[PDB]
Amino acid sequence: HMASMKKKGSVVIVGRINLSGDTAYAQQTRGEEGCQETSQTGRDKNQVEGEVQIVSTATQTFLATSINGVLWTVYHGAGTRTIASPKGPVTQMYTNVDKDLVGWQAPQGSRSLTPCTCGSSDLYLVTRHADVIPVRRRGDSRGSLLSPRPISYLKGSSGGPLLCPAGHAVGIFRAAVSTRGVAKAVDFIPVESLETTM
Ligand SMILES: COc1ccc2nc(C)c(O[C@@H]3C[C@H]4C(=O)N[C@]5(C(=O)NS(=O)(=O)C6(C)CC6)C[C@H]5/C=C\CCCCC[C@H](NC(=O)OC5CC(F)(F)C5)C(=O)N4C3)nc2c1
Ligand SMILES: [Zn+2]
Repeated sequence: HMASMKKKGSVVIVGRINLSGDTAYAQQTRGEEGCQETSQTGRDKNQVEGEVQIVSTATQTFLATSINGVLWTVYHGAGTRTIASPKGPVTQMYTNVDKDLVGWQAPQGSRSLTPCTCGSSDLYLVTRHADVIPVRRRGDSRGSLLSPRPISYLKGSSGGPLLCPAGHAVGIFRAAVSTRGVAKAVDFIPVESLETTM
């Protein structure tokens, strides 16, 4: 019935990948209970830091990456959802289901990566567990893992960054190419698609 139709909650920042120092490690900033509450209200007073956020809905968890003042993530994680923020839910600034890409204004306190201009093919994928995985670029939107891994190790890292040697954003992790459950290559949204959308 119309009176009973419910609302999907907002995406919620529940942690971050710390790349500040010499060692990368994940930090959680909100537990499940607070996450559920924050997703319903859309009101998130937590301080935000860093470039790579860990984000969750009521049913999924993935990553979000700030590039040039926009917090980017994948449509198959976020859908058309708002993101929780100190002033309430924030509507998506970008939505492209054809690229599996969405974006919101980057939260106050976040740091943005700058798009890569090096043209280098030696990349590094950052996972939700703060693993930094060497990836060789194989195409506009493909890269091969130098050391293959079960897909289990990549699950939940969509929306994370592929970086160049200089630490620039090369793309947003979108999908894993696997055979027999072993991930051999990754599919990603090139940063140029982002720069075009912007
Ligand atoms: C509904 O609207 C839309 C619109 C456009 C969409 N466009 C894409 C490409 C897509 O793909 C889905 C989701 C994605 C995925 O699971 N992404 C990662 C992830 O972690 N998600 S996640 O965080 O856990 C989660 C669900 C958000 C919470 C990183 C991968 C890690 C492990 C996956 C293993 C099993 C899956 C292997 C699979 N493989 C593959 O499809 O490869 C091919 C794409 C190609 F290049 F053509 C070849 C794969 O990767 N996906 C399947 N859904 C779309 C949906
Ligand atoms: Zn670069």
